[PDB]
Amino acid sequence: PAFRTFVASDWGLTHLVVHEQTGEVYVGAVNRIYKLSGNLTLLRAHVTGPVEDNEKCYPPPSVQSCPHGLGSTDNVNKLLLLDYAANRLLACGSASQGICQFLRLDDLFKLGEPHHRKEHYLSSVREAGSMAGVLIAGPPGQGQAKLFVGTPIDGKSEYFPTLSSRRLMANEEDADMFGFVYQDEFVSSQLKIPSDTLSKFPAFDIYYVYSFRSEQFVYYLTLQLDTQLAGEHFFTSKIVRLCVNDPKFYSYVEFPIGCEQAGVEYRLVQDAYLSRPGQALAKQLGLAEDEEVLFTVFAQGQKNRVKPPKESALCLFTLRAIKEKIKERIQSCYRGEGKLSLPWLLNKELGCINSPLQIDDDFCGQDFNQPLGGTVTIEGTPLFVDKEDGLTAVAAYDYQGRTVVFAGTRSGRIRKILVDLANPSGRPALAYESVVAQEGNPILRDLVLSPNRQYLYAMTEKQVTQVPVESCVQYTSCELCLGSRDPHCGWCVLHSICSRQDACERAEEPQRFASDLLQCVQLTVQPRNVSVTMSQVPLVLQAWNVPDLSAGVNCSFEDFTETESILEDGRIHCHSPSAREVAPITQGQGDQRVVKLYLKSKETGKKFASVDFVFYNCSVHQSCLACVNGSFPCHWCKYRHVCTNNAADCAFLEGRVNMSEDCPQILPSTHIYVPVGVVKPITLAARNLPQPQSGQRGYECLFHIPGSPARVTALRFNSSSLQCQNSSYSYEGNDVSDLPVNLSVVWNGNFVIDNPQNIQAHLYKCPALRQSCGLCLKADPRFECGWCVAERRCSLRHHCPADSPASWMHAHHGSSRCTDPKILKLSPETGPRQGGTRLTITGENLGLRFEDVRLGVHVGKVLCSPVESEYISAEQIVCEIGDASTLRAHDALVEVCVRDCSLHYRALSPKRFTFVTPTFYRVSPSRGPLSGGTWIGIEGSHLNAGSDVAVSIGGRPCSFSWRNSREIRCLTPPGHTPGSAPIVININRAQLSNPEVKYNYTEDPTILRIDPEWSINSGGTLLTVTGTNLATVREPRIRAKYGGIERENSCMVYNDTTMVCRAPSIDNPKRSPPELGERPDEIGFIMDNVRTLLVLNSSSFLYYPDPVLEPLSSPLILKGRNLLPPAPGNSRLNYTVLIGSTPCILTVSETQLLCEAPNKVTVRAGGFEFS
Ligand SMILES: *[C@@H]1O[C@H](CO)[C@@H](O[C@@H]2O[C@H](CO)[C@@H](O[C@@H]3O[C@H](CO[C@H]4O[C@H](CO)[C@@H](O)[C@H](O[C@H]5O[C@H](CO)[C@@H](O)[C@H](O)[C@@H]5O)[C@@H]4O)[C@@H](O)[C@H](O[C@H]4O[C@H](CO)[C@@H](O)[C@H](O)[C@@H]4O)[C@@H]3O)[C@H](O)[C@H]2NC(C)=O)[C@H](O)[C@H]1NC(C)=O
Ligand SMILES: *[C@H]1O[C@H](CO)[C@@H](O[C@@H]2O[C@H](CO)[C@@H](O[C@@H]3O[C@H](CO[C@H]4O[C@H](CO)[C@@H](O)[C@H](O[C@H]5O[C@H](CO)[C@@H](O)[C@H](O)[C@@H]5O)[C@@H]4O)[C@@H](O)[C@H](O[C@H]4O[C@H](CO)[C@@H](O)[C@H](O)[C@@H]4O)[C@@H]3O)[C@H](O)[C@H]2NC(C)=O)[C@H](O)[C@H]1NC(C)=O
Ligand SMILES: *[C@@H]1O[C@H](CO)[C@@H](O[C@@H]2O[C@H](CO)[C@@H](O[C@@H]3O[C@H](CO[C@H]4O[C@H](CO)[C@@H](O)[C@H](O)[C@@H]4O)[C@@H](O)[C@H](O[C@H]4O[C@H](CO)[C@@H](O)[C@H](O)[C@@H]4O)[C@@H]3O)[C@H](O)[C@H]2NC(C)=O)[C@H](O)[C@H]1NC(C)=O
Ligand SMILES: *[C@@H]1O[C@H](CO)[C@@H](O[C@@H]2O[C@H](CO)[C@@H](O[C@@H]3O[C@H](CO[C@H]4O[C@H](CO)[C@@H](O)[C@H](O[C@H]5O[C@H](CO)[C@@H](O)[C@H](O)[C@@H]5O)[C@@H]4O)[C@@H](O)[C@H](O)[C@@H]3O)[C@H](O)[C@H]2NC(C)=O)[C@H](O)[C@H]1NC(C)=O
Ligand SMILES: *[C@@H]1O[C@H](CO)[C@@H](O[C@@H]2O[C@H](CO)[C@@H](O[C@@H]3O[C@H](CO)[C@@H](O)[C@H](O[C@H]4O[C@H](CO)[C@@H](O)[C@H](O)[C@@H]4O)[C@@H]3O)[C@H](O)[C@H]2NC(C)=O)[C@H](O)[C@H]1NC(C)=O
Ligand SMILES: *[C@@H]1O[C@H](CO)[C@@H](O[C@@H]2O[C@H](CO)[C@@H](O[C@@H]3O[C@H](CO)[C@@H](O)[C@H](O[C@H]4O[C@H](CO)[C@@H](O)[C@H](O)[C@@H]4O)[C@@H]3O)[C@H](O)[C@H]2NC(C)=O)[C@H](O)[C@H]1NC(C)=O
Ligand SMILES: *[C@@H]1O[C@H](CO)[C@@H](O[C@@H]2O[C@H](CO)[C@@H](O[C@@H]3O[C@H](CO)[C@@H](O)[C@H](O)[C@@H]3O)[C@H](O)[C@H]2NC(C)=O)[C@H](O)[C@H]1NC(C)=O
Ligand SMILES: *[C@@H]1O[C@H](CO)[C@@H](O[C@@H]2O[C@H](CO)[C@@H](O)[C@H](O)[C@H]2NC(C)=O)[C@H](O)[C@H]1NC(C)=O
Ligand SMILES: *[C@@H]1O[C@H](CO)[C@@H](O)[C@H](O)[C@H]1NC(C)=O
Ligand SMILES: *[C@@H]1O[C@H](CO)[C@@H](O)[C@H](O)[C@H]1NC(C)=O
Repeated sequence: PAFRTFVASDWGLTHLVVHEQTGEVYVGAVNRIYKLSGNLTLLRAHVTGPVEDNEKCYPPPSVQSCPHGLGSTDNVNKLLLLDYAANRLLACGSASQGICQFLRLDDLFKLGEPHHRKEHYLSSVREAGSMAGVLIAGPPGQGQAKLFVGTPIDGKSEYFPTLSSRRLMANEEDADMFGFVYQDEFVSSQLKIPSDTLSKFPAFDIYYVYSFRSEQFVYYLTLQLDTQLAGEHFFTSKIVRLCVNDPKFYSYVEFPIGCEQAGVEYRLVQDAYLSRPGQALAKQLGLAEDEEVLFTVFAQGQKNRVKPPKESALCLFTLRAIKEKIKERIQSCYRGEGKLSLPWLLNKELGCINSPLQIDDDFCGQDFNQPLGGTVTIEGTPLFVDKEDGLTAVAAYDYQGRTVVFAGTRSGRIRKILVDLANPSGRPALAYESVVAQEGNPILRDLVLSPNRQYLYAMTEKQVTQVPVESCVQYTSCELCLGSRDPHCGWCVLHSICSRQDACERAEEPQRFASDLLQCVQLTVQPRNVSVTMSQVPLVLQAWNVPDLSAGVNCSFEDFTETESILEDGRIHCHSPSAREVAPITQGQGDQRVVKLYLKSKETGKKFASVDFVFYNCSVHQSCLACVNGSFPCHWCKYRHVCTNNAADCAFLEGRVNMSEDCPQILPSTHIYVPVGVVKPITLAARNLPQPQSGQRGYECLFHIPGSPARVTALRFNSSSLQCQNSSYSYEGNDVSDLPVNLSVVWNGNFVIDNPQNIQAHLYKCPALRQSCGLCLKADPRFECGWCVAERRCSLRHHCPADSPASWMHAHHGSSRCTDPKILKLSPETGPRQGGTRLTITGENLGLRFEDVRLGVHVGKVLCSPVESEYISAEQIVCEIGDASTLRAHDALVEVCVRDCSLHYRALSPKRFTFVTPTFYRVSPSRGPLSGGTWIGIEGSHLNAGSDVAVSIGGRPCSFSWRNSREIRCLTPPGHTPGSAPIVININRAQLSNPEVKYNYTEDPTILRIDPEWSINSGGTLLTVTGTNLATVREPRIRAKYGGIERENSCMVYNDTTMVCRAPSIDNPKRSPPELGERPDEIGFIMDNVRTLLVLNSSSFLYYPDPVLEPLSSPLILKGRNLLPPAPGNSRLNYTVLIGSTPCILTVSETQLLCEAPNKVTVRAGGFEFS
């Protein structure tokens, strides 16, 4: 569905109201007043707006000339009131000292607009909604129609009354309009602001928010100023009341109003709405039918009426309770107690006069003790509190007793609240939230339910929106319908839809309509699971919370089939579809198809109740495991090798599989080892292997080798063992020694027995991977594969001739020395004399255990201790070299003795290991900031030696980058205290020092001045920067943060104090700098780890928008915008206008460039160029 809507094409909207007969919607706006249909189509548009005028002018230009300058200004609709009696609309504007309009009801024809007399003027105030009031009428000939109206005054105390009682004549042209009900030279039916109270408190004013007629009175919810709370402005939200029949204005009352939530004050009215409570809230709030109630909205505190806080609270007042607070206060002043206490009205406090009277609710005020205030602030019952999104508006209504509340939000959202304090629940609960102007257009106070009370017109700054009170049809399921709780919604069982009682046909009958989730349609089928192969199966259906279906019912499995059913007891009996019908469904979905079996009612003809119904298919299972150990009742036939539901369809009795453990499967043994090109049998074990029956062949082993697949026939010895016959196998590659191969055991040609563990045959080759004795004895003792001296190759005893009783050698337990060790290459080629180096030797024919190579390794004379974990047997030794300080040699060859330094069992390295002692002499900055982060370049000799390197400045470690013969480059850590620091480099067990080469911690560079204090949006101009220690940073750069973007640019250092920098581009398509200029969010410099320089607090650097220049003996004149910026001091751009290469002498002006020419033209200023 879509929300019916009226969009405000050009201007903001201010007020909305609904005609109780028609449902036409009238809409007050700035410069416009619209008539709209119930579904928000435009019906008529009145122009009321842009008027040539001025607020300062009294009587507006129409009546008298004003010396103040006039301008086309907007006319804001301040007020809107339906006068049904005189078939019209009072449409009160502003911007003419507040003259009022009369528009005819059905066409908006201006009937009248009185503006001659002073009463025809209402207020200068140009603010929308700060005004309110009520229209009240009697029959024609009797006491005529009156308007009670409050407005702000703006300090124009003597021009306008804030509250007034005014006359509404039947002729709109009649001059008597908006005249006071009773005017006297002593007392008029109006209430003015006293001049003395405006002198004392400068801009006190009364803003009228909401207003309503009740029984015989007229109430107003108001906002006022600090008068006992010159200083600052703080507001107090109050209730006002008058008797309708009090021309003298003596009935005026004024009590402060608000409410508190866990010690948090809410004292600013944003809206209100008088309503009924209906049977529900009335009863447990203790009220009579026609007793009224007032829903309200307050913001937190007493601050900023112009822009209130998010924190907002919906409170409640029963009018009987406000009536009692007023009666209680009057029966109190008529006891003579205290003062009247009304600051803004009576500055000097007059006292309460005692008198004997019958104080009633009918009391309409008397001559003495006059207009009076209120001491005890009236507290309201809180209901719902929003903390992240401020309430703005409210309405409410009676629905079948339960009291529904509507609440606008700053976001453009409406809340639908059941108030349940008087209802059973713990506290009043939100039911639902809805969207109007999602982008964040706030909802306005004027929020009216339609006449039929089916919709709720919700107004924003920019759009009216028809939001339905009931729209239960968005609810798809009984479970969600009654789950939303918004009380209009019930499940109309047989129509399977969610809607109100009056909308569900026959709802009054038993079980036809559901209102509590427990009434939900609940359905079950006895034979939940039915096989594809079955047909017309009898099923029984149990359903609860369903009306009398003696009308008739059909079963529809989905929109595929439909079978007739008959009714007995509390059960429904229908049949499954035919095999002819069932399979059209199940085709494609294979294993099973869960299908939603519905009930189609004969009365409605709509599916309402559902169940999970399963269509299972046994035959499509193509293995025992899937068949039995699946999820369903399926039987496997060992012998036919087919899955089916029927026991009898099996071959015969003793071939039925019902249990998963009884399935034909191959069991594992310890791994199947198969050498290539060797005649071997492969015995297998298994379980429940079938005796092949009539017309059935025997067993075979099929090997799935990509190169060659072998078919070898086998013998089944019993139900538990197999064996493929003597054969040899191969694969073409010689690429991988150990190849695992999928094998399938077949019988009768194509029946493959199940292989759960997925047992494989490993085809291994006596080595196509190992041409070294050490590699063979390295591999599995299982393979039986071993090294054969004479051949110079490696194969089994089987494949190698015994010319000697010990000609074939196998690693017995690894106690097998292996001949002629050889070293290929070793890493680190160089090392420190001190030792500690990890030598990484890689050979081919080494020892097979660690404890023989340990003690064997030596570097010339120097004892080398080998490492266990890092040793890879007969391929690689990792060894730690000892102290070589005492060695005379500079370089020595590496030696391994396998176990004993025997003459055949020794290896010597092809090239030799070199000992050096690295030294360093210079550092390439010798200075750097205390924070660190400096790129250091240590120069020396032999710096690339050994394994590990660690550089320590002041004991603290340097972050290493890269190493060289001649250089070590690392990044400096933070220094503790500024000044000279030791540089310690340790390579393995060698720790080299130099006290002549030190590092000097500085002092951190500083930034003092940037000279020009500005640049343009694209940047690129020269900046003459000054500071200290600038030569100690090799690559400094400028940083600037504009908006959400951060950008950087380069610098060129000259002195320790001077630097030229190219200004950073801030080019943002989101924000452009103004003509006036703008500071960046951040500005600074990136200098290593000195982070205090990244953000400059004191900087006044400005960014102007991207010079503008216009193209095509007398001098050159070049015109354009943005040539000169509004910069502090003298400082301006050094412009140079050039011709091919020759610069000119020019005088620069704000719009023009005065170059001088003797008769390709380029203009330069910093990093800027244009032709
Ligand atoms: C429950 O589930 C079962 C199994 O999943 C469904 O039964 C299948 O029905 C469909 C028909 O729509 C079959 O698919 C078609 O197969 C034919 C050729 O089938 C041949 O190959 C089979 C596969 O090995 C083999 O089983 C067949 O032998 C059977 O039939 C004989 C005689 O009745 C019987 O004695 C045997 O015991 C077997 O039962 C047969 O040799 C093929 O023409 C189709 O392929 C074409 O279309 C596809 C898709 O467009 C396309 O990709 C191809 O290129 C080709 O053009 C098609 O695949 C399927 O074979 C049946 N399954 C089995 C095991 O037989 C069935 O939906 C459900 N059962 C019921 C009762 O509803
Ligand atoms: C290290 O190197 C840096 C930059 O490389 C040096 O900074 C500059 O030094 C030179 C001298 O070596 C100075 O140039 C001289 O300027 C004067 C006239 O100054 C006027 O013109 C300037 C250039 O347009 C302008 O910036 C000046 O504005 C400054 O002063 C105002 C007001 O006091 C101040 O508010 C600003 O902040 C500016 O700082 C000013 O209007 C000129 O007379 C010199 O000419 C002489 O020298 C040349 C060459 O030797 C010779 O040929 C002539 O005959 C003549 O005798 C010269 O052009 C420049 O002022 C320095 N820049 C700054 C920003 O101060 C820096 O001095 C070196 N540092 C160290 C520690 O050694
Ligand atoms: C289903 O059918 C399967 C397969 O047909 C049977 O499995 C066989 O079980 C028997 C036990 O009866 C196993 O027989 C044993 O074989 C050993 C032979 O290994 C040697 O083979 C060759 C040639 O002799 C040598 O070169 C090689 O070096 C091996 O050493 C014998 O050593 C065993 O004999 C020992 O046990 C018996 C009985 O206790 C004693 O009498 C002997 O003195 C001796 O101690 C033994 O005979 C045979 O390996 C299995 N077959 C296969 C093919 O592997 C199942 O028994 C049967 N299952 C059921 C439930 O009925
Ligand atoms: C497929 O659909 C069928 C619909 O028929 C579902 O079957 C029902 O499954 C549930 C459990 O999953 C059973 O509920 C249990 O009942 C137990 C008591 O069982 C006895 O009483 C049964 C009814 O009175 C009776 O059917 C049953 O006899 C069965 O066993 C006999 C011996 O094996 C066999 O010969 C008969 O044919 C028959 O099948 C017992 O005497 C109780 O102890 C449990 O706590 C539980 O409540 C239903 O009884 C099943 N209904 C039937 C008619 O058997 C089935 O769930 C669906 N399959 C899947 C996978 O979802
Ligand atoms: C102005 O607003 C009015 C209402 O304020 C509105 O006119 C109404 O439209 C509704 C439908 O939106 C109509 O209600 C129909 O009543 C007839 C019986 O006479 C039914 O046959 C209709 O049922 C149909 O629609 C159902 C729901 O979509 C279907 O389930 C069903 O199969 C039928 O097709 C329906 O209930 C109604 O005619 C008027 N209301 C009145 C009082 O006449 C309209 O949307 C707005 N018009 C304009 C010009 O802006
Ligand atoms: C509840 O269930 C009952 C019984 O299960 C079911 O009755 C069905 O009624 C339809 C008529 O609506 C029957 O279909 C007819 O059968 C004749 C042959 O005898 C066909 O030639 C007709 O089919 C034509 O029309 C179809 C629909 O327009 C087309 O799809 C088709 O191409 C043909 O032109 C005709 O429809 C049907 O035989 C019975 N069902 C059975 C199982 O016999 C009924 O739907 C349900 N009852 C109610 C009141 O809804
Ligand atoms: C040797 O056998 C192995 C294992 O049987 C084969 O590898 C894998 O085979 C399995 C079948 O069990 C495949 O798994 C499948 O996964 C999908 C997941 O979407 C699932 O839907 C299927 O039901 C099935 O279980 C798997 O794809 C396959 N592996 C690869 C990488 O394809 C292997 O194919 C055999 N080797 C050769 C050379 O054929
Ligand atoms: C066959 O069914 C068995 C028994 O139900 C399944 O056994 C599972 O085995 C794993 C071990 O791999 C256990 O951790 C699970 O707890 C077992 N599951 C259950 C439910 O008992 C097995 O998954 C099924 N196998 C196949 C191939 O379908
Ligand atoms: C072949 O297998 C048979 C039976 O297992 C056995 O007697 C014979 O030793 C095997 N022959 C060869 C050459 O391996
Ligand atoms: C270290 O640097 C500081 C600040 O630049 C300097 O004053 C001091 O002389 C330097 N120390 C040495 C030993 O040169």
